[PDB]
Amino acid sequence: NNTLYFYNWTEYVPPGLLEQFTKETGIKVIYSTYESNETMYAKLKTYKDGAYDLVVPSTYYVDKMRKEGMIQKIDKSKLTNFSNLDPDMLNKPFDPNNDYSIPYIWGATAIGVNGDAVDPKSVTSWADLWKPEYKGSLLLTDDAREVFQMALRKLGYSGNTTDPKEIEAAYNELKKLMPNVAAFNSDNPANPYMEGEVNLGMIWNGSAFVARQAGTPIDVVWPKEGGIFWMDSLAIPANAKNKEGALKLINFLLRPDVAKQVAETIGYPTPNLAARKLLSPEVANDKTLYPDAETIKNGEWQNDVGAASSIYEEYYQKLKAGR
Amino acid sequence: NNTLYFYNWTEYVPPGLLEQFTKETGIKVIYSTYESNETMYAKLKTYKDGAYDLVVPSTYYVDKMRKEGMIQKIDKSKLTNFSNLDPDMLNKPFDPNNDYSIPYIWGATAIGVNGDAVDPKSVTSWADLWKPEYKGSLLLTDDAREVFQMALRKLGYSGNTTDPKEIEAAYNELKKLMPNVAAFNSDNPANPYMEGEVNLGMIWNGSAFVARQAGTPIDVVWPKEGGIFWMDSLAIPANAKNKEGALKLINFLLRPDVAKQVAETIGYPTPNLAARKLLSPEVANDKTLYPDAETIKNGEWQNDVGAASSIYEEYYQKLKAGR
Repeated sequence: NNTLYFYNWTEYVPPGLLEQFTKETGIKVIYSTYESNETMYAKLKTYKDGAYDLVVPSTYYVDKMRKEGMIQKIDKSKLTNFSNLDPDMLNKPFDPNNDYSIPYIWGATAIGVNGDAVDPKSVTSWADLWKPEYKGSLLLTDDAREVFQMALRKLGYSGNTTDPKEIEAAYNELKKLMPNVAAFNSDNPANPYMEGEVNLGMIWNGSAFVARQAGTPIDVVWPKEGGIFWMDSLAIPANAKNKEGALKLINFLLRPDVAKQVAETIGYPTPNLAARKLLSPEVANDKTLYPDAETIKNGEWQNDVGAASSIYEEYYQKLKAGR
Repeated sequence: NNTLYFYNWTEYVPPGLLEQFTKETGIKVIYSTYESNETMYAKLKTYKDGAYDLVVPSTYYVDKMRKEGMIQKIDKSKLTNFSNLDPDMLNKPFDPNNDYSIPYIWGATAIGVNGDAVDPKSVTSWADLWKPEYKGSLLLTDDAREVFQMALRKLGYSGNTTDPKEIEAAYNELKKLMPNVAAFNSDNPANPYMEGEVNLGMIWNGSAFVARQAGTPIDVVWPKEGGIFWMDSLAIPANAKNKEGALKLINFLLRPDVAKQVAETIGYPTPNLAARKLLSPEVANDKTLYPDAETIKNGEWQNDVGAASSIYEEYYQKLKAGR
């Protein structure tokens, strides 16, 4: 109607996007960002000046906040641009008939490397990251689940365990890694690499792309044990003050030209097909951004772990603090 | 030759600028960034994997690292575009006849408020930041000189004092403010505001521009006591391994269509007069980016403080350490 409140992660919407939206509709969206689901979640339980109308939970946080009654059903009929999303993303259990989420952006977390510092050939697995040769040199994504997933995998047990013994093992493994961990980053992963601070460590693919386009020889080596895969979906907070307005914005974002427009800039893969077709060849050919099913089947997707999410979060906090 | 190693500040080169330089000239340039002259200088006294060919120190560090033999004389004649810069930026004492520096990008630090949360009319002076009404809620820039300048300008004597007496006062006063400091930031001062971590504090004009363009309503109030004005300059390390290629980059950033192209992306005002005339109206007319002569009158450019610099630095570290 008048204003709109869009809470979203850090590097997803570039300048000019929302302005575009406002020209067409005349609805001015006040933009707010975050670096973590957990941060978004908690802020949605306690703050106004966080964001209200449109938020972006990650996929494994959708059923949790739905059964928690934090998000309302979405009127798909209002989303005339829905047919543009490819169904390989729309038969997911966390939301069977896609009623509380719309696939927004997706991507992966691999290993990142400055090729002008480290020959990427040296790095083949998550396990390498633990080598002493990396004392005080890695950047780790500040995401409890990715961090844990990476040790879990390296162990053999993996990604979305529910068995706290296995998770506990992952924890103890991480303790061994911390000495090598020089920084944590869920804002712009790539930056610590550009500022020389780090050489290798974890990184979001959409990120290494903007650094690479920026000038920093940063390769995304897919780790031998997987490649952390994830999808962020839009959602309306149960008591947004402008639902009909969120629908316009969720729909604006489903227009393939918009999607396409943003994907080329941000790197992060789009779960919209029409757009993906018109993807400039250069960006599409990119195997780090659009990995082949050869790799993604050896990769794992980040899913809901249930009441076991308490355990992950708690050990991660311990992991950061003790250190 | 084959490669170039450019060390510059965090948000100055937009993705695509150097890859464009390489297209024309064929010179591959490896990008590396930094957040401070102090870091840059530090690095410049030790790192191969720091940055060698083209570097961007501040106006105030040019005589400092000149007389250290850190940077070498630039061949003006090879910079055909030198005539585009304005004669009101190339007259300064620190470099009488621009033999060591080349005006690249300039700008300023002021007060930034999320209009949406804080009533901009409520703020008006660096002194207002000290009001305990703002506990643990201010963003301060990670620069010794700027942080101290805000203070000096508070208590009168200011900016480039070389008299340790006034500098000591500066410090004490900063302690008397530190309990209000939420965060320090010299990567992108706008970010913490976006993330809703702070609603006000000091901010660089280019950041707030890109934030407002992004979607975050961030006002920049020019402070009563003044408003820190600064200018960044390209220079060539006394012993870069590709001096001539660097001459090419300098000359490239000097071409107006390249100066304008970026100046609208990042907001920070260009010193190249040629492009300023081609400046898109909205950006040219933006009061916050090209502070009217009056604001720049009550303002103060950060100048070299000579040997007294050590004091500034040393005591800033301490203050950071204290809290």
